[PDB]
Amino acid sequence: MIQNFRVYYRDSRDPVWKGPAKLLWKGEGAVVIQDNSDIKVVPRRKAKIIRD
Amino acid sequence: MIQNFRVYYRDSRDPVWKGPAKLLWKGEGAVVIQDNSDIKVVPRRKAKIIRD
Repeated sequence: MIQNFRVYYRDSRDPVWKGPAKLLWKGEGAVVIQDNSDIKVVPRRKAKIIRD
Repeated sequence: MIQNFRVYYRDSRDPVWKGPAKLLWKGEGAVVIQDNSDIKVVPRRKAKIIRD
């Protein structure tokens, strides 16, 4: 049950972090999120779980 | 709460279906699954929800 949680992540075109995203799937060292209208997979090592 | 469900999917190298997979995320016309030890996203139009 994920309440209001946000996630930041780095892109492959730039080691800088990217805007916040929505946390959907959560299990091993991987987290599925959604920034625009497209869901993608991001290694947990390149994502950070922030609270809202 | 996904009980025991399997999913088949076509690869981009061949329009033929691929072995069964595990159903994890389920929402819009997209379904996250896991065949080997790697989770990926597959359009619902290229996946089929089978029961186990």
